Amino acid sequence: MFKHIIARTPARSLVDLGKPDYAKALEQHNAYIRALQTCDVDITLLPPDERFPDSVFVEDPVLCTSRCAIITRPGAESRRGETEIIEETVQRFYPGKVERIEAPGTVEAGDIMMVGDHFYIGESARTNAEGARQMIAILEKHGLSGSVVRLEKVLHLKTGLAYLEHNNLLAAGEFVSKPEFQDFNIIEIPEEESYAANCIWVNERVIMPAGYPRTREKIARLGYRVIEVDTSEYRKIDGGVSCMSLRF
Ligand SMILES: *c1ccnc(CO)c1
Repeated sequence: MFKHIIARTPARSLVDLGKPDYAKALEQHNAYIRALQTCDVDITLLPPDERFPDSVFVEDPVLCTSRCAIITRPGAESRRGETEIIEETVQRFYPGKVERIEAPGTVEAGDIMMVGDHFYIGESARTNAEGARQMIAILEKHGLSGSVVRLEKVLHLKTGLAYLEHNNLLAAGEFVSKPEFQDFNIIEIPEEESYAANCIWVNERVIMPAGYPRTREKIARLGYRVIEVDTSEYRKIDGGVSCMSLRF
């Protein structure tokens, strides 16, 4: 289970299915935090940084494992500098246990799904081959393991996948019939609620976007305490609940 959460207040420059309204987005992020506030974890909420409109999505700049933290290197050049404004926080939680991705390799942790000590890395336009290769090398160095998953009609691996532990895996789109995931209790996500495929397990609680009944029902019947939070302003920019925090 998890003990720590890291998140970052969204910047006003975030606004630059429509553009997000700052005030509205600020409230949804607050509700997101408050929900996490009930999951028996502490929350380290970082200050907004107007220089990085997308810095609110702290999932990408780093991959926090149980044995080490790995500073990534975003594909988006405008997000690349987000690793430097989070290094110190990571350092404080992982003294002498920090690793990193070096150029020309690129990695965004949003393309990585943790399942026990194995990590599935989606090779995308944001995470190149060299990036995934480096990550896998570091993981296998610390007794962990990793493998690459080619993605076709998806930007981030975690956009259509979410492991909820106990072998339960929410899958949408191209992921439902992939050989690598055939052994998981796959819960297919209807194309109509494909957004809800992005959910986060947090100490037996499952925080999901508000407005997706079928999936919600499915998760509830599985034995999870469901907590739904409205993240409609973040949907407008391909952001889900897994994107807005680091969990370890
Ligand atoms: C989560 C955070 C940022 N971006 C995405 C989709 O690219 C998901």
